[PDB]
Amino acid sequence: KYLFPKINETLLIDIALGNRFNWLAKEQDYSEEYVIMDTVPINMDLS
Amino acid sequence: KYLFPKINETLLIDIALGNRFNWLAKEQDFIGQYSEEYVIMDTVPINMDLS
Repeated sequence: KYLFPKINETLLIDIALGNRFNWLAKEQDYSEEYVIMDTVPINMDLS
Repeated sequence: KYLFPKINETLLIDIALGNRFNWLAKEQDFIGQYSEEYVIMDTVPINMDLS
């Protein structure tokens, strides 16, 4: 009835976690970009 | 606030203790139950009177 209670193991259950998107990893150091509007060809009415 | 109290060691201090009389330790063989000893009383002489 007089001993201190003897602890013996802690563990820290731990797992890492993921992304499922890390093949989009683009590094760098407003930003914009652009595209061309279509120009369909034409009837050569040479008159 | 959520961990068990870890103790690290215990000691058990203990020292053996003597008797200071072990040169008196005579040894029997554990047979019989009575021992006995006896001396003779002293008896001084007398003057011898021939009457």
